[PDB]
Amino acid sequence: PQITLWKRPLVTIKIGGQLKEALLDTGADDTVLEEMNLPGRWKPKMIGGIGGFIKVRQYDQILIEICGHKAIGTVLVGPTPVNIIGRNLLTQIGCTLNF
Amino acid sequence: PQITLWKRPLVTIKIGGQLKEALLDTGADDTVLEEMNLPGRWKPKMIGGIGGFIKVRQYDQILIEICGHKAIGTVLVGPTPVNIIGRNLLTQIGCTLNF
Ligand SMILES: CC[C@H](C)CN(C[C@@H](O)[C@H](Cc1ccccc1)NC(=O)O[C@H]1CO[C@H]2OCC[C@H]21)S(=O)(=O)c1ccc(CO)cc1
Repeated sequence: PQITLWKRPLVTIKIGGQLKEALLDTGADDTVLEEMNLPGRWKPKMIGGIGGFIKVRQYDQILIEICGHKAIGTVLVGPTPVNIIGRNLLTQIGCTLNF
Repeated sequence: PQITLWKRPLVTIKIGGQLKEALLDTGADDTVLEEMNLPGRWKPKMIGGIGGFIKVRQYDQILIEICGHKAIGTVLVGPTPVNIIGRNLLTQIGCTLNF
């Protein structure tokens, strides 16, 4: 589909057997999701933006479905105020910017 | 143009007569640029990101050209980690997400 930007580009995602709302975010290198108790191993990471850094848990090869489009890649989990779909997964669903 | 997302969507902007590089950021409501001198009046504002809140100077009705497309809108100036073009201007240049 085509998503205009009058409002936040929020879409439904499915990860770890849960449905959530997330931003399609061309400004994020990687995907960051609200705190959730995912199984498996993880590595600590710190990511920075406006206001400073937050601590997140990096999970690899996580399956995510975005608007019925399947993807698999790195997912960072931590105290983010919003679920953020980053370019690492946006490329996998064929998402582009157009103007 | 059509911009794929395997690299950061960085473009050249013109603001205040000066060329800069900025990130097309669909996850940003607002446009936030690194510290710089801009003509005209401004007002102190706050904006929150993934890591907390920062103080910014809000410039309204500023002329800014983004990848050859003209916009006139609000530009916030402050200690953002990178220049980001937010939805307030992405809408003006007719930018959409497509997959
Ligand atoms: C360094 C370039 C951007 C600032 C990066 N951000 C993505 C950005 O889209 C965030 C994503 C975002 C969106 C809402 C709340 C917190 C973060 N939006 C944002 O900060 O926008 C601000 C400016 O407009 C306002 O609208 C939203 C907040 C204001 S981010 O959230 O901080 C970020 C995301 C992912 C990683 C790991 O790669 C690192 C940083």
